[PDB]
Amino acid sequence: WTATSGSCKGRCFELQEVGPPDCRCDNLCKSYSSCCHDFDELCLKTARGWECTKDRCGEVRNEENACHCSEDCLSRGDCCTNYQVVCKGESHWVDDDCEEIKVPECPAGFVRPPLIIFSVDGFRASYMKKGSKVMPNIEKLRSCGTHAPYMRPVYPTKTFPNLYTLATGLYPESHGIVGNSMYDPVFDASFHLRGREKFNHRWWGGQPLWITATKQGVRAGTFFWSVSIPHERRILTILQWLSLPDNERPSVYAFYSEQPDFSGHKYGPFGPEMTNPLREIDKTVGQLMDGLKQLRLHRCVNVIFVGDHGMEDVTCDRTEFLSNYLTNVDDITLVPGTLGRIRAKSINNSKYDPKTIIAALTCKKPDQHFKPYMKQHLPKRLHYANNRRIEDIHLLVDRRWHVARKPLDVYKKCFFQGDHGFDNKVNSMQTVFVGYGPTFKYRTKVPPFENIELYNVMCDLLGLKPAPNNGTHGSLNHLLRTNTFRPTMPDEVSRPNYPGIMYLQSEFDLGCTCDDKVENKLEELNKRLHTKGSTKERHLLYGRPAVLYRTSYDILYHTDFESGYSEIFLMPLWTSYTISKQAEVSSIPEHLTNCVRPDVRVSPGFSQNCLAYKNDKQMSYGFLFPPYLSSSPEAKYDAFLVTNMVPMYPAFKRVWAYFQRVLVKKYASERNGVNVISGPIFDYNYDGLRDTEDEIKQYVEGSSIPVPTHYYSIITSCLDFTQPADKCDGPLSVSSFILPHRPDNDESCNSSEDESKWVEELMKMHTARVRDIEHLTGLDFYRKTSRSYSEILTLKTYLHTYESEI
Ligand SMILES: *[C@@H]1O[C@H](CO)[C@@H](O[C@@H]2O[C@H](CO)[C@@H](O[C@@H]3O[C@H](CO[C@H]4O[C@H](CO)[C@@H](O)[C@H](O[C@H]5O[C@H](CO)[C@@H](O)[C@H](O)[C@@H]5O[C@H]5O[C@H](CO)[C@@H](O)[C@H](O)[C@@H]5O)[C@@H]4O)[C@@H](O)[C@H](O[C@H]4O[C@H](CO)[C@@H](O)[C@H](O)[C@@H]4O[C@H]4O[C@H](CO)[C@@H](O)[C@H](O)[C@@H]4O)[C@@H]3O)[C@H](O)[C@H]2NC(C)=O)[C@H](O)[C@H]1NC(C)=O
Ligand SMILES: O=C(OCc1ccc(OC(F)(F)F)cc1)N1C[C@@H]2CN(C(=O)[C@@H]3CCc4[nH]nnc4C3)C[C@H]2C1
Ligand SMILES: [Ca+2]
Ligand SMILES: [Cl-]
Ligand code: NA
Ligand code: NA
Ligand SMILES: [Zn+2]
Repeated sequence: WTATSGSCKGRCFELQEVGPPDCRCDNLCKSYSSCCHDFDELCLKTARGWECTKDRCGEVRNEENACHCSEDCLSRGDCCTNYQVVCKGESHWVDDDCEEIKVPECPAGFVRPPLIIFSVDGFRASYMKKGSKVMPNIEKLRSCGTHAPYMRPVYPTKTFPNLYTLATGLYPESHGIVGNSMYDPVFDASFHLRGREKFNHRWWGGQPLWITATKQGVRAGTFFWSVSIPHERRILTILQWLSLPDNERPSVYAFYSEQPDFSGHKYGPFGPEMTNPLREIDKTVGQLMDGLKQLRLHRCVNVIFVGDHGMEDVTCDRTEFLSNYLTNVDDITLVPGTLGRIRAKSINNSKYDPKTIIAALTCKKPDQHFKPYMKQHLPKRLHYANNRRIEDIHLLVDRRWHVARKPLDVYKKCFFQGDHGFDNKVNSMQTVFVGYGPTFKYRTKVPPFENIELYNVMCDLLGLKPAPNNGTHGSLNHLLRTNTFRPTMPDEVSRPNYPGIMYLQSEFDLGCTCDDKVENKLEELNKRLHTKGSTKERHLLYGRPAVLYRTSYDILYHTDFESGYSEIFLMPLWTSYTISKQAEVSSIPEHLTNCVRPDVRVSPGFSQNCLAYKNDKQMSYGFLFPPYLSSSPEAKYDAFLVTNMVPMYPAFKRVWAYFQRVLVKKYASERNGVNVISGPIFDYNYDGLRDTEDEIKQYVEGSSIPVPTHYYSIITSCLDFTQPADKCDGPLSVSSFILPHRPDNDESCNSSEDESKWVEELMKMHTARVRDIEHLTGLDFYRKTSRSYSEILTLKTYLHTYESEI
């Protein structure tokens, strides 16, 4: 109960919340039905509207008015935003030339430039260009400030997961808001867009910007705004707050608009009805900037204009129904729409089996517009598994489509023409970023980046130490005039061994065989040099990766490749090699088909053996450096060493062989040479982090050879492709992947066809950031370049999406 007998007089939009004194006056009391009786009268005044008029100029103060045009309004800080324009002959901010803001120009007593985050729901990246004619204030922020062509949201591309990612720098799986609708089995509680439960503190993990600020002595305005408070009032409140005394004034503020998302849902992303919402948003930005200009704060405040996600065309007729696939449809619960999450309707149902469900949903229709996954098999780049609120069974839905449980759910819930929530690499889901102010750069375009990076930057903008998060701090230094964060490269934890020839052939009883025993001082001194590392400068272009955890490993040198070989995991952690544009593909000779050779630098006890592979009817083996790309017939023997071998399912060998035999050479030709680092990944607990030895759930039968969950490759070349990969003077170009190591190709519906028809599509889906691979391997790449460390960090966060231009 709320005894709302108290008063909001002098308390409107109070920053500090109240419990004991019964009545509340903050922009959140509406959501609790706990506002003072006089809240509306005192705090939501509307009289005379939102703009000054010529006749209102100089008027006597009338406290009933929504905003003021009297002479005293400026010092009081409550003028209508157009006051100086209408009454004092000033120009609107949008009509002023832009001028570089080299330094904050703030009133006396401002300790730091304030930050205002202007966030817009459903603001698709392409609106910046397509709506540019009707959005002059936003176009000025964009062209005069720092802007990306687009910003990548997190999956799912829903409002709460994204806004809370912006606030925390965390993947949804870590912050816990993994959808707009959620069931937590530990609390036995449901989170819904509508209602009370979403306000419970237990849903919201990590440390959002406002708590980071408060704990470090920096005051914050409220982030959440009640839906019925009009945008003009939201603006005027922020402007009022900015006029508070030094000791009370917040340094960080948030505005939120329900538009253009609200209209996009009803009309689609480019419905003709979409022009007006874009116009209204721009008008709100104008009121803010005019308002700042009035307060002499328009060259003081840093302003971020940011979206949560974009918007796609989706209509009722484009719905797949699980009732068309399952006979058991009433035994499951589905979280429906632009993603699917399935669990058992009842945890008492012993007959429920996720395996039969997955099978019944796999490639059953010609043009199936969703694909089923166990969550740990979803593309690693989505970081969407490590939370008990994410159901084991997930459906990735094609863009433009919906999944539902049965037709009644869709016609007894066509209204909507737009939706969002799809895979975060989908172009229509891309959103916006503009930064404008003394701390951002002037007239600067930056490459697209992910929204997980912004928390760190907002901390930099406010002088805060960020809480631990999923951004890569420093990777956005190129957005900033000053306040850059300059990290040091992490220290290597394990130094490598450099073994020479220590074992005789006969010491190895591995059950391996090779027709290699066919016999010169010219080329024998030459091969010893290669084994000492004489070609290493060619195949290790960016220095060796640092191992950031305690382990035992060897560096192994060869003519065509170098590797860091793990004595603990009995395989390389990484294998590095350069393939030039002129390089040639050769076949595996007949006498070498099933050849595996003991490596005389590495003990039998730290080697794989062929007998385990023979015994394991499910498991076969592949090579990290591809024999097909050896530089000569003599060098090819190196690719058959037991230390270059890794466990592979025959189904995965089809993918891997096509990558190695076909695609590497294709990249080398397209990119003017490529450097490749490949290796295994072990993530059995699907937390996105390197497993320790005691977390491994599968070994090659009868052995201690651990089975990877994934294979990565990092493919680097010169950004200026007129320069060969191995002779590059400037910035680099990278694409990488994390392929799931699976015993079937059920993921690829076209897989009974030639690899040329399905493998590259699989790899595109499993595209990855170098940073994703770092977390997963405990390695740190690009240690020795001539490039700035921040530039390298940006490169490590790059994701090659394979979407056409936005
Ligand atoms: C993205 O960035 C984030 C942030 O950096 C990374 O997440 C971190 O990963 C760390 C490494 O795994 C993890 O560290 C653990 O912390 C445990 C204590 O955690 C609590 O306290 C912190 C600090 O305030 C808080 O942040 C946590 O909040 C989590 O949990 C609450 C629920 O209570 C959620 O509301 C919240 O959203 C968040 O959940 C997320 O993380 C947890 C895991 O912590 C997941 O379960 C959730 O699904 C969700 O993803 C907590 O309130 C601490 O107990 C751990 O220590 C164990 O393991 C170490 C290994 O070194 C071992 O030495 C210890 O002995 C201990 O083991 C003991 O417990 C085991 C399990 O109970 C048991 O099996 C053993 O036998 C032992 O008895 C560990 O140090 C850190 O918590 C999170 N932080 C966050 C915010 O998520 C993330 O890795 C990044 N992602 C990528 C891909 O890079
Ligand atoms: O005012 C706000 O957000 C400020 C902010 C800015 C930047 C942020 O990020 C950063 F901190 F980084 F700046 C975070 C928050 N919000 C965001 C909420 C999303 N929302 C909803 O989704 C409704 C839920 C109740 C409901 N019932 N039926 N339909 C709904 C939909 C209500 C909005 C009010
Ligand atoms: Ca792991
Ligand atoms: Cl959801
Ligand atoms: Na086998
Ligand atoms: Na298939
Ligand atoms: Zn929406």
